[PDB]
Amino acid sequence: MLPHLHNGWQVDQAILSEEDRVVVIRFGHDWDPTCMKMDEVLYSIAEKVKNFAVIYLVDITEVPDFNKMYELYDPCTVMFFFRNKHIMIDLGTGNNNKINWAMEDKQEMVDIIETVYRGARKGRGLVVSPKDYPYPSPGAVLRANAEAS
Repeated sequence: MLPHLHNGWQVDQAILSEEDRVVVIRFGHDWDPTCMKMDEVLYSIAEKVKNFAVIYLVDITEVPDFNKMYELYDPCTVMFFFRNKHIMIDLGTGNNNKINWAMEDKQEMVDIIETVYRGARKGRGLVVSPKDYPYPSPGAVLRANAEAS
């Protein structure tokens, strides 16, 4: 049920074409153990958050274009975008550019996505969750990869 993006241009397309919702990207692999648990969460909340978030899965072997600049060295990575801008998060712990761990509670993810939506709609480049628990647009990364070669 969750859509997959099979090329770098599709990732950019997915991100460029949403004006009203957070784009949530899961960078990893369907067959990675951490991603299986994470995709379970994402899949089971996708309807709950349809009004303000859309969720895509990206295989970073099939689509490795962002591996370097988004530093996708973890097996499972979730990133948030809004109106073509990467959105940073302050959860209290962990990374600030991505969620690179398997996230147990379904409700936490829904809460984080809502936080991103709220904050990003107000023009904020970093949002801070009410609870305590570089990275340019995909277009720019694609461009930079052209220059290097």
